[PDB]
Amino acid sequence: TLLTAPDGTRFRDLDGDGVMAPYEDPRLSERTADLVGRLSLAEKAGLMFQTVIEVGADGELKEEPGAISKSGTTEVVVGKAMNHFNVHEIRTARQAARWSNRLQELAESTPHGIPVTVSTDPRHAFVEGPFSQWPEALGLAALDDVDAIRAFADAARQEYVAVGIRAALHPQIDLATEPRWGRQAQTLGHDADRVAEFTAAYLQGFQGDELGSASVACTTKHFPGGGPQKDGEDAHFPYGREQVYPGGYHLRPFREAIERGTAAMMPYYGMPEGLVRDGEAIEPVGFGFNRQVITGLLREELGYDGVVVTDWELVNDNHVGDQVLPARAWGVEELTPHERMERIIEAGCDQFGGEECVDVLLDLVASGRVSEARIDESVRRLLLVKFRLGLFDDPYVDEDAAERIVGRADLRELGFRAQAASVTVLENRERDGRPTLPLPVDGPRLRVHVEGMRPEALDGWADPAAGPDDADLAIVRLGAPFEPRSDLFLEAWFHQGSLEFPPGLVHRLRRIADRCPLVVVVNLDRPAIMTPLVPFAAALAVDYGSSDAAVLAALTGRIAPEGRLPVEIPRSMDAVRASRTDVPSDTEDPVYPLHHGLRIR
Repeated sequence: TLLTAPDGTRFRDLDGDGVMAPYEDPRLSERTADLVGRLSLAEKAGLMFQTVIEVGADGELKEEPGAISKSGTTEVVVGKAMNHFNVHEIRTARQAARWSNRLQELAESTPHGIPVTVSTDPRHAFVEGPFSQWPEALGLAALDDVDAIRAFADAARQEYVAVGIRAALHPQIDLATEPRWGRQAQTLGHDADRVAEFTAAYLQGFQGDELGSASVACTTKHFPGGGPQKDGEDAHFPYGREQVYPGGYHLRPFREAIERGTAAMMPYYGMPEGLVRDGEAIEPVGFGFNRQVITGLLREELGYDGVVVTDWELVNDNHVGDQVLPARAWGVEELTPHERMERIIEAGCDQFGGEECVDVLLDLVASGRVSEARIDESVRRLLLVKFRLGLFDDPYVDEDAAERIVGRADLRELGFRAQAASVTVLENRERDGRPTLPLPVDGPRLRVHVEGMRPEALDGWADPAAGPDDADLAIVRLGAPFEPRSDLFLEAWFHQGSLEFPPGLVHRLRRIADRCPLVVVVNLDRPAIMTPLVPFAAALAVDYGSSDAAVLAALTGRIAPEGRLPVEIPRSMDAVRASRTDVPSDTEDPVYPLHHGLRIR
């Protein structure tokens, strides 16, 4: 629909007039102002919803309910005037870019062809496609290198933009002050100052200093800080709704994100319990419904005028599977969807995440509950980002370029080096004068008993042992322990509760160590109580979501492990329960303190 105007301009014709209205004019900055004037009420409402969308298996628009999404794409894009979606499973780069182009063409069919903003959750961590593979964010914190964060952000920005992903549901700049929290791995530790520095590098790396045609707009989360979860239980669950502040910091990275112009901001599900800020009691309700936090603090006190999108599904219950996913309507559970949605608008948010109930919003306007003037305030913010990203002018991508950019060998090597070098060594006992690590790359052909790691990963370097008895050493990878739960939906997908290893698992490792030197590598999605392992492991290390090969690269010193603990490892669960969930690494006598890491040679 690229046309040549009577005055000479080349412009995208989005309403089809054959003429170039101002909002369709690329010369202009003010084209939001012009487009707000032309949009129907249903178009304004469509803008204030963002939900999951699925890529068709062969690059086609999914027109049927999927694993997660429930409406057809034409339904949401055309029938509901929606144009913000969080994309899920991507198989190939070509697939994603072709589907993106198809999606953007469909979006032209709307009365004013508002382009689609496709966002995504973090999708580069090896422990969860075609993207470069990295450790989890906590691994970058273990490297404690501002340049590695610049490098990640630019790498991921190149890969996102190649397939038409122009929004990030991140950085996640919550602080991991509560060790039982099952979302620590996606943080950058708990040092508010350090995290704030990473935040500037992250937003600059993804957004630039000004949003443009190669930018990714960031949705910084989870405002005002999701880390201090009461008893470590997470606000995804109706038993984990509360955040508590017994130590009276978490806001500080978000002030940086505001100073840096993060294009959007996501309040957490969390409900603050017993919080007083400057002598003023804070309403005990989910931050998305909390006018004090969104309007008083974020809008007025901090001066933030970017987009505010709720966390996912605050308004309606669901029924995926055959039991009930509850709306995360924490502290307002007794409100109906209409009343929830109204309360979110009143709190000062602009967009409902994980919802597509545009008719509910049109209801409120027709009921007189919400003014079109109020809607215009949010429509203005949402439209701005689309215009500043360049999406009104060129939302299309190159399929062939996409196949070459995404997972490019140099980005894969960056990410693989991050995986290996973020490995953090905790104990490294000395065999006969030689430390256990690095393991011999030369030396003898070793027989290695492996558990938790693929034996195929030894290929070329060592022979798999049938067991500890015929092994020169054992390499055991373990996840951090947790309380296995499955009473509610998603519980099986979270790692919550106690950080202690089962005693029979500890004994089995001890039986291994009685026969051969034992190297334990723990995937530190949470700070496992390492203490019972310390008396018999020949070496103790942690990774933050590293492949078997990257772990082996670190353990042999091929890529030296440079990680230092970005959170402490508590000595016992007793020490955890005695600590304050909002205070960083404040357990007493941690078995490995904050910043601990050993160099190997």
